[PDB]
Formats: sequence, C-alpha cells, structure tokens
Amino acid sequence: GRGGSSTDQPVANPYNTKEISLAAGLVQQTYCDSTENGLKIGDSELLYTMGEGYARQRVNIYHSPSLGIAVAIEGTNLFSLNSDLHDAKFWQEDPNERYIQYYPKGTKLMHGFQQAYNDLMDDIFTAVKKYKKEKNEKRVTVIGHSLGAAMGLLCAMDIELRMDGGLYKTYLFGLPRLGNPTFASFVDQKIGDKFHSIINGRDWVPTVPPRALGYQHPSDYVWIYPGNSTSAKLYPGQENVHGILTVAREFNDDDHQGIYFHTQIGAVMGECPAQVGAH
Ligand SMILES: *[C@@H]1O[C@H](CO)[C@@H](O[C@@H]2O[C@H](CO)[C@@H](O[C@@H]3O[C@H](CO)[C@@H](O)[C@H](O)[C@@H]3O)[C@H](O)[C@H]2NC(C)=O)[C@H](O)[C@H]1NC(C)=O
Ligand SMILES: [Cl-]
Repeated sequence: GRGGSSTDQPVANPYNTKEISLAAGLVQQTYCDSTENGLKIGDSELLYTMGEGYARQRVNIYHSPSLGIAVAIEGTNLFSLNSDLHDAKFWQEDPNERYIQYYPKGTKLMHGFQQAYNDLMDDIFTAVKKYKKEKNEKRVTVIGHSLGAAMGLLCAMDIELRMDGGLYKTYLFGLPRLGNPTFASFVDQKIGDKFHSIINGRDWVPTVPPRALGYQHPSDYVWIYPGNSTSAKLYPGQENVHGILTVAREFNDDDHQGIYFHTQIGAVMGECPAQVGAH
C-alpha cells in the first residue's frame, strides 16, 4: 500500500555483505573506462558496456557466478539532484509507453530518472537477452548508484515485469526517491523479496526528491551507520521514521561516494578499475 511511514524498530542487517561488496564494485566500474575486454571485478567478468556518462549513463554487463547477468548503471550528474526541486526533471509523469501497461493505474515516476532509463532500456534488454543466452544464465541482477540507482530501480522492475525469467536481485546504492506511493507499493508487491537499498552514513541522496512532492521509497533499507563502517541495520517498511532523518545529513557527496562493505564507490574521482574489498 500507499504513503505510510513505518514505525518498526531497526533489525540486524540480513543482506549478504559479500554480494553487496561485489555489487558496489560492479557499479563503481561504470564510472570508469570499461572498454577492456574481459575485465574481472570481484567474481565477475565484464561482457559489454554502452554509454559513457555524457548523453547516457554508462551501463556495464557482467557475468557473475553469484549474481548471474549483472547490469550496473552509472549515476553521474546528468542533471543536478541537489538544487531547484521545482524543475521539470523532478516532475511526476505516467510510466513510459514501453511498460505502462504493466503498472497500476495512477503510477507516477520522476521525469529525469525515467527519461534517462528510456534512453537505455531497449539496448539493455537486447544485451541482457544476448548474454543470458550466451551464458545459459537465467539470473539477472540490476545494480545502480546515485541517479543510476533510481534508474536501476526502474530497470529492476522492468526486468521483473517484462523479461522472461524476471529478476534475481537488485542492489541499489544511495537510492533517490523515484515514484509515488502507488509505484512504491507495486515495487514491494513485485520485487520486495529481491530489493536491496543500501544507504551510507549521512548521504543526502535518499531524501530527494522530497515526499511533499508526492514521492515515496519502497519498503526496507540497510543503513550503514557510522558511514564507511561495518555496522549496519535494516529499517523495515517504507520511509521508516527511526532511520536516516534521525541523524544530520550532509550536503556534500562524501558518504554517498563512500565505503560499502569494504568497497569504495568513489564515482568519477574514485578507483578505476573498481576494487572489490580494497577497504
Ligand atoms: C567515507 O569515505 C569517503 C571516500 O570513499 C570519504 O569521502 C571523501 O571525503 C573527503 C573529506 O573527508 C573528501 O575531501 C577531499 O579529500 C581528498 C583526498 O583525501 C583531498 O585531496 C581533497 O582536497 C578533499 O579534501 C573526498 O573528496 C571524499 N572522497 C570522495 C570519493 O568523495 C568520506 O569522507 C568518508 N566518510 C567519513 C565519515 O569519514
Ligand atoms: Cl554517452
């Protein structure tokens, strides 16, 4: 359902921290030149890349024994998230024609995120199907960070709804809000068992766009607190009141570009190639 604010207390982190650490590396690498044929990141082999973070986010496709076909989506600042929240990029709109028929009536998505996913979605589908066939791999894992984490949530839903065999898991780092309460509860219904939002320390990105604009996160996140530490808890339900707003955010991108279970997602000025478990 729609628009709540869970009051449940946090619980121990139940997510696989090795998978998280890996997924963090796989997405860090989308901030890097990714043309090296067969590059290995953690357990995974890079198979394909498209985009470079100029007209479109860079997307990397890997095969992984633990995660299957892994699609990681870059989160560079194609537009600014921390500024001018009245702008067109933040407006709510109907789902794009490609997948609107799969969504409940009244579903709304943020224009900026949806447009950026739509520039990639057909290319992503084509490549995923190619590499699932080539690797005899049914599992599809979708990973994103920053802008690419909201894009990643849209993509993860798109794969579950539209691709044969659906979604295995999604790992989303520093996830902005993407859709309205109707969207958010459809995420719970369709991929709730498969959804992993990871928030590091004082990261501001999960507070935007604001709820007052009609935006709502899906249920559950793991909050690493302190930022860059190995301490984390899960905050159940949508928009848990005991979570991130109980601790002062920061305006900068330090924790956003921090250390997630020993892997840095430093973004453009981070590690290239990515370094799984280097911290
Ligand atoms: C969590 O770890 C991240 C790195 O993954 C830390 O982010 C970094 O924070 C520093 C400030 O503390 C940023 O400032 C710059 O540092 C560089 C290198 O030390 C320096 O040459 C610059 O002049 C500037 O001072 C740094 O850019 C930033 N790194 C990234 C990739 O964003 C973050 O501070 C850590 N959090 C905590 C609570 O310690
Ligand atoms: Cl590009």
